Amino acid sequence: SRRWFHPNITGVEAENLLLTRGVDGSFLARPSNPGDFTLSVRRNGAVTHIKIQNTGDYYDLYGGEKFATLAELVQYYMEHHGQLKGDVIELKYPLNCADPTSERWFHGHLEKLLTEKGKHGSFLVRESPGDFVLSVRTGSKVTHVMIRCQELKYDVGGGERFDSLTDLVEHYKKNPMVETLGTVLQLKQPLNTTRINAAEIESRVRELSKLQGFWEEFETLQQQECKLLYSRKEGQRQENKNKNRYKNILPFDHTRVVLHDGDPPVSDYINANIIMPPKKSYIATQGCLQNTVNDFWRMVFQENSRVIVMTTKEVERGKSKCVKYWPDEYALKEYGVMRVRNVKESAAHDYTLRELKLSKVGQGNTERTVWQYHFRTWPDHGVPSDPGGVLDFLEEVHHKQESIMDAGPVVVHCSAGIGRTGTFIVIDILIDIIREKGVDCDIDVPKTIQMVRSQRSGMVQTEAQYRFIYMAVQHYIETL
Ligand SMILES: COc1cccc(-c2nnc3n(Cc4ccc(C(=O)N5CCC[C@H]5C(=O)O)cc4Cl)c(=O)c4ccccc4n23)c1O
Ligand SMILES: CC1(N)CCN(c2cnc(-c3cccc(Cl)c3Cl)c(N)n2)CC1
Repeated sequence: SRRWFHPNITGVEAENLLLTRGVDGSFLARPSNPGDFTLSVRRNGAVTHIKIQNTGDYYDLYGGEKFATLAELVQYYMEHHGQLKGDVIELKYPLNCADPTSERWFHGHLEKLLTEKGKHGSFLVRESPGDFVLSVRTGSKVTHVMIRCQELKYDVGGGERFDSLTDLVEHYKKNPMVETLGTVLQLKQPLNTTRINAAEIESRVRELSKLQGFWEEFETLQQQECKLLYSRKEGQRQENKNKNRYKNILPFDHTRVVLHDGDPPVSDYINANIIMPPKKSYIATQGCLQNTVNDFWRMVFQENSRVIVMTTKEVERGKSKCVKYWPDEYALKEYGVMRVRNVKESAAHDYTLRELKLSKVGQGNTERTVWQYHFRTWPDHGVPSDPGGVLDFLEEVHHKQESIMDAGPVVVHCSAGIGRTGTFIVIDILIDIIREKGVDCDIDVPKTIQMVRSQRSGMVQTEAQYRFIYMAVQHYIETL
């Protein structure tokens, strides 16, 4: 559960929530300078507020570490005590939020939708005078159950009195209401309201821009990240620790790229994950470290990748984001058992293309061209103000990949390999559907993102990137 995240509270409400309803060790997280977050913790009868910043690459906690998601941050600190501080700050008791705004089924002020979009077990909750309504589709019919709100507690007319709509919903999901004549009011899935027909994107973007709808949709997607805390054990191994750019941003074990090139102790690790929507696939990875450049080339060779997308400069804000893992133009280099030649560099307005020749030392017949698309103009913080640049680049990447018979996954990297990497990958997935199925196709932005996030932690980091994905898809349809 992610109940410790309160979307509509202020620092004062946070202080009062913790002081009157919490104990020492009680905590919550909340949004802010908008785009920022706060971890409010009770310690020795007083409330401490800790800043969490995210400009697009990772959640950066003051006096703490860098994380892929707020759920991974909270999971880590509740499990590993002494890491948050010079005195230590302990996260013991999540202070639960009763607000249903970030719930998939909660539709505030609202049968047409349930009849059109719904199926057996599709449900929603809307607001009635201070009471609520639970609308369910079964089959086929729609049944409305009234939700009474009496003294801050919710009930369906009898039985238990719930402290939140979430507790009521979860209860009647486990224990369904049965009608006298035998209809089981099964709450299988929330009604889908995010799937749109691609030709109607401008209309959805206009509605999401109204007071903003993008924030509510994004925060509801963020609330589902608690279902994605998959094991990341391999990345934690002692021998793998210095192979991670950020110690707490790790690849899921179930999708990590396993290296079999093996020099005969622990030669099978890279901080990278296969992303499936081979030739139609991606490898999402971090910017190389000096000690992972050989592993990077071993991955590229093994997976038969012919295209690399780099979405960072080597250096941003005087900080190294990715080592230069490729030779200078016309130069030849050996990176362990792999040999790379940089044949030619071509400079475009937003990017540089490097034509590389990769082969294994001692084996001539293993040579293949690897095209490196280096996007150089993405801002240091936030996202581009216009997506034309990104789209033109992605179009070029897509055509290069399409032209190469049996090419492996497209390798995509930035610094941590989750924010800009996730953004470019999601735009590419969505645009690919519009290529195949045409403008009369269905697209579901948060569905696509949730699917990518189950393959690598925190793919698509911010609300600014979320909105950029909608703008990029809108611009692609408008230029069709
Ligand atoms: C079914 O799901 C799962 C099944 C099995 C494993 C996991 C699992 N995978 N990763 C994590 N993490 C992240 C993490 C863990 C350790 C370190 C770390 O470097 N080490 C090693 C030396 C000291 C320690 C330390 O820094 O204190 C860094 C990170 Cl980021 C957690 O926090 C975590 C917390 C509660 C439960 C599982 C966790 N879990 C799992 O999710
Ligand atoms: C008004 C409201 N409270 C805010 C918007 N809203 C929704 C609904 N569903 C998703 C969704 C879709 C597919 C996968 C995943 Cl994981 C998610 Cl969470 C979403 N992001 N927002 C509807 C309710």
